[PDB]
Amino acid sequence: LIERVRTDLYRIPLPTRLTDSTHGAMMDFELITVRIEDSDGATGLGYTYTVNHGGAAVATMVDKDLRGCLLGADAEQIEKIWQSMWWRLHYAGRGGHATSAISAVDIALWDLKGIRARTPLWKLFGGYDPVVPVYAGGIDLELPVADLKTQADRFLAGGFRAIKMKVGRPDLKEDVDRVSALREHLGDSFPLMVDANMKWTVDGAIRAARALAPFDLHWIEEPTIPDDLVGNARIVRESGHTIAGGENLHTLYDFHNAVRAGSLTLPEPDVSNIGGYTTFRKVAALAEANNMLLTSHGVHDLTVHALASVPHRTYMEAHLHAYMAEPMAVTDGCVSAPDRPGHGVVLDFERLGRLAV
Amino acid sequence: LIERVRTDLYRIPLPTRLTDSTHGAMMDFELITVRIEDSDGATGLGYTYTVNHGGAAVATMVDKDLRGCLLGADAEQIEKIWQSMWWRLHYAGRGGHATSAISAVDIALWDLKGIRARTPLWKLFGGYDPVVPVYAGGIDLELPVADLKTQADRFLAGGFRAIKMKVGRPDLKEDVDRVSALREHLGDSFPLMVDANMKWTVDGAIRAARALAPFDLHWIEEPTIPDDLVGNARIVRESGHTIAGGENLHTLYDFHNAVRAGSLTLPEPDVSNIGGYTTFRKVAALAEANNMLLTSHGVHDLTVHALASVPHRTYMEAHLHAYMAEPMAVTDGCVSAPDRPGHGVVLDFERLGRLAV
Amino acid sequence: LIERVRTDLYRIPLPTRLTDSTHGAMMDFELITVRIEDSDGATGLGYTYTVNHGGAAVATMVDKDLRGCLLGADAEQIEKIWQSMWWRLHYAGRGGHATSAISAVDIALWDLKGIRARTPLWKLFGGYDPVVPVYAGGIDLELPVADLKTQADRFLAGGFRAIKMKVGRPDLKEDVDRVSALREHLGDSFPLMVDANMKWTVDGAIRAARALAPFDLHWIEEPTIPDDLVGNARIVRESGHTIAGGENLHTLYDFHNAVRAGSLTLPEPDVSNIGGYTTFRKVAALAEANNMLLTSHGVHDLTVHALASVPHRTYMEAHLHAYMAEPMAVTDGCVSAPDRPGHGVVLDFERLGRLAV
Amino acid sequence: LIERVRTDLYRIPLPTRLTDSTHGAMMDFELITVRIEDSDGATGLGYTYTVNHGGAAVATMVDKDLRGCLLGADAEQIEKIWQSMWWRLHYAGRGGHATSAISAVDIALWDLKGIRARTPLWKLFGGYDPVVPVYAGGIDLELPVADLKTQADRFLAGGFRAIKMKVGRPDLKEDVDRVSALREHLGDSFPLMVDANMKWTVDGAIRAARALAPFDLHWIEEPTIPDDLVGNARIVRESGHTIAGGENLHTLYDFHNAVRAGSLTLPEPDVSNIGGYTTFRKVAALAEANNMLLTSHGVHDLTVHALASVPHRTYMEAHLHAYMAEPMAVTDGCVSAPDRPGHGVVLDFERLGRLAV
Amino acid sequence: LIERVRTDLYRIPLPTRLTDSTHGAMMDFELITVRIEDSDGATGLGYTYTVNHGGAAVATMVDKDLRGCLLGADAEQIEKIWQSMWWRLHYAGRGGHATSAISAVDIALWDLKGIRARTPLWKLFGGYDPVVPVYAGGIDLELPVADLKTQADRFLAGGFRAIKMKVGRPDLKEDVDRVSALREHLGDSFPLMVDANMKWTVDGAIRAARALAPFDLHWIEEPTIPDDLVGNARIVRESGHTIAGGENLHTLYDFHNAVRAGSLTLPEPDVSNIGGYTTFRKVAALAEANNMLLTSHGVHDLTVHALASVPHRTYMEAHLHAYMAEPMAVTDGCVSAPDRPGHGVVLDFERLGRLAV
Ligand SMILES: [Mg+2]
Ligand SMILES: [Mg+2]
Ligand SMILES: [Mg+2]
Ligand SMILES: [Mg+2]
Ligand SMILES: [Mg+2]
Repeated sequence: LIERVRTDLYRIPLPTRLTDSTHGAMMDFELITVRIEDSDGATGLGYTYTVNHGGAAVATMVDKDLRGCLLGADAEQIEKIWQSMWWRLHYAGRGGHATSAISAVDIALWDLKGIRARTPLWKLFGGYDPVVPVYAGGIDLELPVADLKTQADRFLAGGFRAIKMKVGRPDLKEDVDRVSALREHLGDSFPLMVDANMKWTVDGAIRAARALAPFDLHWIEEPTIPDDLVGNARIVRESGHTIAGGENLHTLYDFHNAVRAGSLTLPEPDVSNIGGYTTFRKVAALAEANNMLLTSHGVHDLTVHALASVPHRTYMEAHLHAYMAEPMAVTDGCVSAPDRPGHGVVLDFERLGRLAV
Repeated sequence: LIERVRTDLYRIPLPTRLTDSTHGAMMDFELITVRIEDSDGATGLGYTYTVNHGGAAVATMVDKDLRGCLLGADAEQIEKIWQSMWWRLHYAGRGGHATSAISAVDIALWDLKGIRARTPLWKLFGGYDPVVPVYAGGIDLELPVADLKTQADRFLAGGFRAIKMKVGRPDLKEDVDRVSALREHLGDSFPLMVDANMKWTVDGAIRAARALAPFDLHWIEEPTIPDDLVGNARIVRESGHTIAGGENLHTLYDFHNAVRAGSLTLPEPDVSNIGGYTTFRKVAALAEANNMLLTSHGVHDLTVHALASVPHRTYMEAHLHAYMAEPMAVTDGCVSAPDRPGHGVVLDFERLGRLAV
Repeated sequence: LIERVRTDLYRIPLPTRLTDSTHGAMMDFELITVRIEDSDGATGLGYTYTVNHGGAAVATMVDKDLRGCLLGADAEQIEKIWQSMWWRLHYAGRGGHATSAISAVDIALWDLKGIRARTPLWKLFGGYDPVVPVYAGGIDLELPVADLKTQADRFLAGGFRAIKMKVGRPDLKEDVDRVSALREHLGDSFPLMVDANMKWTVDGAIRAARALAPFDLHWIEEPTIPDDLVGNARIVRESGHTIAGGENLHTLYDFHNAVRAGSLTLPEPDVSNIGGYTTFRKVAALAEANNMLLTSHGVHDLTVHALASVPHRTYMEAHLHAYMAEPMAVTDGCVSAPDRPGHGVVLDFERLGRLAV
Repeated sequence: LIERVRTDLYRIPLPTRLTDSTHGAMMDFELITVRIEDSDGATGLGYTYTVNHGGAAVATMVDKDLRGCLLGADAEQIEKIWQSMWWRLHYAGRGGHATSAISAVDIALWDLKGIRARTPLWKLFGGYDPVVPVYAGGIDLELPVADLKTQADRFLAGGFRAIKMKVGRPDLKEDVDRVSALREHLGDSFPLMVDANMKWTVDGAIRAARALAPFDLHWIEEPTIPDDLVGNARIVRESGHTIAGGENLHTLYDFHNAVRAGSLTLPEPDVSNIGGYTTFRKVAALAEANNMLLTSHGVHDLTVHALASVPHRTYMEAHLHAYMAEPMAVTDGCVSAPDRPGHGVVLDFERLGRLAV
Repeated sequence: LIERVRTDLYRIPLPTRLTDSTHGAMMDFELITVRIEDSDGATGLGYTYTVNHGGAAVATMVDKDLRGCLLGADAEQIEKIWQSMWWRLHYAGRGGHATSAISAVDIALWDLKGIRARTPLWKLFGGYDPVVPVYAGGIDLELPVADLKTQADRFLAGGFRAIKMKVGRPDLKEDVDRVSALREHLGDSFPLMVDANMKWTVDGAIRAARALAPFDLHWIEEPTIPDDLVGNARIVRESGHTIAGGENLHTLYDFHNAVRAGSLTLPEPDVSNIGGYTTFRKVAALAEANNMLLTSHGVHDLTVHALASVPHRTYMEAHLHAYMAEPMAVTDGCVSAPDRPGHGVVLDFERLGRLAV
């Protein structure tokens, strides 16, 4: 039984003005943490985030809407609780910010079950390989070419052996020069992927694909908006590239629609908005049945457990490490999921209070 | 230019007995009102609502996330404001409660543009016919048959010449009897429609359609969950009934998916969650293009102007009046869009004040 | 209420040299103007046109077939009037010249509603951005290469930063050279588009696309006849170009067919033949739903308000000004929708009087 | 680490000569048990079965082929071990008896992880509801009508509130009489399903569907052979019944093909041949994404844990209970998954030695 | 009538160096031989094999599960025996190793029918051309480039005029160089084919095809896993190569699925796992109907009769001879089906005796 539910909202400012083709200027993201305590004193940690806005909304959803489905409920019945939450925020929801709220709670619940069973999540899930390959995702669209190469250098220095840069400049010519620059800087066999962050039109995306073909990019992420199934399927049929998407899909059905329609070739769910580990693994299954690999977006410290428990995973995005007790370190291109009970992530809530809103 | 944005949340208490198949019992809905004031001092009224939960979150999005797109902006550029609000709440959004927040703002912006043009919105939208036909939607699933008939007479007494009743009782035999009763009670020629509120499985919905076919129901609403395009299309090919849906669809794309796949035969958008008049009208256009009629869900006071401006509308659902000054009356099965500037809705903020949270 | 409807036909003389691939040489277009007056004395201006023939017939439909739906009718119910005119000319109609007649009336009705609301139409439609980007469409197929470049400079001189040229010369080798010349002349970064005016066969259009791909054309317009849904869709899958079309589509259904089949990638409706603003806006909604941009054909003076009210517009074609009072100027590649009540177009009926037939 | 792997084969004779439309005469099924012991003394139990033949083959596969992938391996990495097993028996396998062998081992591995974590599997998986609805499946095709009704009586007496009888007699007339008899014996609202065990041709199956329509059967199982995707999809489109299948599908891909093709409406995997709990949950996810319910075939004492951890489960088949320590009892139509660590199934291996082959 | 059925298992030791992308290193294959004797004393020889594992299980199915369908049965009714063996091993079978067991029996039954008719099988099947063209399939992935060329010359030295090499090295750059080398080495006009053994992902396979296109490979075999119909069909539309597959398909239905979906362009059945000659011929018929050529995998000694009896055969794979009496020789790129009664294969059971397990 759940006896306590603490929801907290923090505004974590960023070290650099990270920027892209649509989200604009990221100067601070909103962190929402959820701590669930059972009748035995154990406390599971869960959390999600937004960029610039929507944070207070998510936190309010957990604190005012979901709480009533948690207090007094058996915390070991996660699937049961998930459905009850899905239905509580269904009216006017069924997607949107409500899924982020749910994801945070869901993550907390699994953390709790992992602690109780005295075993890491990647094992609780079944367990494949705790060593997960990674890549660094820069939010460098406005970063000058030279600064691009520099950042590239630090990523390498930091153990990363695969990099993703932003694209979607007004003039495709500028993207072609920058991508060309890093392909020469990084070298022929270096895994380099791009993310247009929904910036292109269907025709534009395909046009950009022909132009970037020479550089053998590992993949193109979110060429256009995610909602257009027909357009994305067209971009898949015509761009001769791996098409990654999923960070903006928020339900199992969105992934199901995309996969069935073939509007993406590489599923990229975000455990913190897809519905937690619960829905993430379901999406993972969908991918496996469709003979596709599986990558991820955000909170890799939490995500490492999911990918360590699936056989078809590939380069995980591992761009808050300051507030963490023992954050994972990247070695020769990979990370290792810890073996502590649960997900093993511990946040310095004392130092965080400094940033509460 | 916009100089003021006032957001208020109200807990309107709902009588017992209001129940359906999946949401459970309607305790109380939460009204999120948005009043906008521009340089010249005119104010526009817009509002949305939720059943049971999510209200505080809706209000939070407007007051905290959207206000920044309103204050200081030219209120005459509704479309511009619409797109900027869609993008401000896009991360973790792109659907969900955020579209309800957006609708509220949109609706108030149109009201303001109408107030300024000194014309009712139905005329400002184009102008078809201000006399819109209606029906009464009962939230009566757990309502004893006898009472159901009593409710029927009360609706006829109120001027309604079309009635919808809930279905989806655990055992199909119960729905058949109740439906037979009202059919028997109203006479076969009286438009009777049923709402399942997503209660049935695909097979179950098809199985229920065979069972109800004898009664010649005008339509079956939300036979199963809305997310299932394939399943809902199967229900369309096999049930021999008009299939209504759309109250739970929250983007123009959802409607595009549903229509393109033929997963429904009659689009039922809700102006207060679909994106306000702005998006509602774009959905109406899709329905016209596809040779479909157009119905609606909720806040008929605001919606009347929408359907009074499109040629293919049909029975509007018109089940909060105590708080209004000049609520439309139901006469001979129709209502009439008032000709006052804007949508013509006036709320008693004094009496509502007593219910703020 | 409508009390007057004045229909006039004018033979505006067109200079030699204006030529394309299938229509031959532009001798003179025929302007059909419709001025409507209501009870209060306000007048609304609407108009359409044809190239070479059909003018007298267009005028005849309005003056003889439609006047009966106008005189005595409430001019504020545009949508109602629209549907009744569609049906009055439905037998042997349902498309064709009759939609041009209908557009003329529709356009004047909107102008009247704008005049009455004391607001420019772009704001009355919603309001996005009054600064609409443009391009110059040359009717220059038989124009010597040299002259073609001279025409180019004249367009830059006029403020245009995007240019369309005709293609479809009997021998593909001619189109390639000419296109290479202007590409060479304008610089690769300058938006250059080509219009074939339905000249090519399906195979030929695909064959021409391979040939022109080197020049990175912004788009290819009407590669073959518009009636061929299957063929046009094949051109879309195989040509690697943005495919523009719609000037010859005369109903919302035509646009629905084309979009649903993906027989074009960029809808190009003509407000004066598609059904006026009423239908134009419904087509815009289809384009938005399908994640497509929206361009246009003809009478940019009237069209500017349409595209200035939709979020996905793109370069508007803005090639009759001598007869206008305050014609928009082209500045830095854009034009600006005037803020005068209605569409703001004023014609010199004195000077036009000299050309009546 | 796995230190021991014991494979045993038993011929469990049946209490009655159970019979059906294709498998013929079942006088004894082959039980294959697998006991995996780790470096801590814990022992996980896993098992599968065949009917009449194939037993020695499966056992041989575990003992001679899979053992080498088990001895010395970390037993906590189940996903890792599954893939290695899938690949070890891939050549000439990739389906078939190899999946049964793998399922037995897989089940053992999860049992082991459940014991180690001191928690029942239905909870380890996430946990939905330990109370799972059930139905009794008779292998009564040759059973006289009177004996049919009698058996029906014992099932009721035994707590079952849903029954499945065999169909697929040479003359559809005999099936229609028997089904008619039990529908009258059991009553109108009694859940009665049929299983043709692949006996009908596509046309025959559809013909039989029309004939059995009057009796409102809960579902028709395996109308034709499972391999025919096109034919089954046709039976689904035309029989107006829930179509259950899956017991003969042996890989995630088979289920994926069926679901995508719509050749079945209710997935029915058998945890003991699909690949264990590992693949069973993946199939479960596929079903959830496709808005389908989920049922099962065989070994319900093991299966109860899977269905207790999914939200979309329905009537579980719960037709060896003699050799079990504390077999579950059916109460008012449902069973309850035990809370002992692992799956909680304990076999009397001493008494079983009596039946070893 | 059948009076004897002798099943033997042999561990034939395989040299080091034999390696591919997914199976790893070929240690040793397991030969399962089946000798059948009828009333008149004639004996028919049939056999199958596995790589590394599954052998003992194959033998067990024949010896224990199938013998009951052979002894006492009329050996002249091959089709009858075929269907009864398919059904005896259907539970938990319907594919997998069981089809290999069935093939062994089937092959021996045909041999016996040929021995009795005193005619080679190729003539008994119809009779097309006994001179079947061939190619050499190297199991050479980890083989140094230099050695690869050396292997090439050895194949030319052996009479082969077509060569297949393995691909799927972790880094695509390695496959390109090696392929370039052999292309360079053999001359562009020499048929060179590559086998990936299911190593690539759908995107990867398409990416590899672009890379290898310069070399004009005769075909690409098993680009990804065979179970993925959708993915394999995508590889077909996008790779511009002949796509070979079928060695891992174990039923006529698998081939039907693949063909119907166009998930491969060239069917490659293996007579020893597809179901023997009986099923092999039915697969050939599907290939003829679909205007496809037909190739093969494994035991060319037995297969030669199949392809020598069909009109659309192409290069047969002809990489166990030491154990044969009169092994066909490779001359000028072809082999010739012997005209001895049956398949004409004779094994040295003395020398094989030394390898039984
Ligand atoms: Mg991204
Ligand atoms: Mg409803
Ligand atoms: Mg044109
Ligand atoms: Mg069954
Ligand atoms: Mg091969």
